Amino acid sequence: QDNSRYTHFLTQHYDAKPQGRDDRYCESIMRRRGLTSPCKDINTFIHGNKRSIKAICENKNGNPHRENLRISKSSFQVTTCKLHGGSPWPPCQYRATAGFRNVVVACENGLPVHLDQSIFRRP
Amino acid sequence: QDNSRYTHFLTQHYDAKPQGRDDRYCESIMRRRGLTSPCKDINTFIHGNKRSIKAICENKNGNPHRENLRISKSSFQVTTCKLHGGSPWPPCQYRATAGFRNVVVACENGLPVHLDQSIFRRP
Repeated sequence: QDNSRYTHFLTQHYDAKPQGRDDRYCESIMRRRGLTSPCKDINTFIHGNKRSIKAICENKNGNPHRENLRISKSSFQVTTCKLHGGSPWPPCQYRATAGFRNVVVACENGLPVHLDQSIFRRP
Repeated sequence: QDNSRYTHFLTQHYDAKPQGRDDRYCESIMRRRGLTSPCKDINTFIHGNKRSIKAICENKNGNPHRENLRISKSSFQVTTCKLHGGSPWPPCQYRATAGFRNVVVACENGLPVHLDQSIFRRP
């Protein structure tokens, strides 16, 4: 158990320096990150440095948000990959949306351990 | 003409220190700001200091965004008032949504002169 929740976050939600944040980017990193296991219908990767993600947990770069979450004060480059086919089983075709926005995470012992995906469900 | 576009922005989109950002807040400031003229279906007020809004235009607190817009790097407390009745004519009942997010504006001669409202149309 111990700490393994943060490195799950970093594996599902952090990509430090991506190159083109396109449909093909979504498809290779979703498959490189295990998230095609069944096909995750939507998932967002945060870019930039870990230091800035991790500080959302402190009042340096964090604000309290709803019940038990935190929302960042600074904005992050983000890429949301969306399933675009109706079936959960491979092949997993993903559509990409690059964005720049602040992020809502959950913190545990001063470490991000959950990303709230609802703010990236844009209609 | 001269500068009058920025003070239109500040009049429709800036409220420095609001108290409760509730349904009744939306209704009195929409009516206090002339925006009930016919009832504007949706409008967002930014809070905090003017200095920080105005710097979105520089690369200090700004990033280039889409064709001709800028998006802020820092987040702002925001309150969106939404028309909730189907008629454009008074009485104008508004529903409020408080938020914390970065903002997309248009700049003219280093002054914000347009707020893009589409990012506040959340489904």
